[PDB]
Amino acid sequence: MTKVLDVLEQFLNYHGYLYMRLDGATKIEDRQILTERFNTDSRITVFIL
DNA sequence: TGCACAGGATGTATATATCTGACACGTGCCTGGAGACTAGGGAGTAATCCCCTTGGCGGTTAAAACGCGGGGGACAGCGCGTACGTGCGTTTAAGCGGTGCTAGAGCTGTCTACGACCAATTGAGCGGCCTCGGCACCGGGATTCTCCAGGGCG
Repeated sequence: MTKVLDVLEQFLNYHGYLYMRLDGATKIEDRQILTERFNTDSRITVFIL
């Protein structure tokens, strides 16, 4: 359920990590970019889907 | 001579007998009130089936919702003048009293077409079905149609 996603964002934001969320509420243009951004070497530890 | 008075000669509200109009009461013939027989139309039930819901997750889209620029159109202010508002005298014609009529309005027998009421047939009209040619939606392309920037012109 999507109601866990916002709570998980408030948690990951509480502990201060670098994350990116991908779900049905995003657009098509921000999808592939958030993908390649995670695949390439970066500081993002967790990727929410 | 100038003056007050006693009585007639006219008004005038005042009180009395008199003329319509409308409320009030006493009838009798077309109405209602009521009694009995028929019966089909209304109250009641047994499936039924059939479309209409129950509850809520997500993903995504098209429609709803908000936000700012400003352009033009609503809108306040104000002067003008002629178009009705207001006030006179002069006229044509309706109101109304009264009249001689009639021709059409209005209540009543005859019968006779002629439509109300009831069996027998059916065929034209209604439930069921399954197709295809007209219809729905959109590309291609030409056509028009409005928006904006000089500039030749004030």
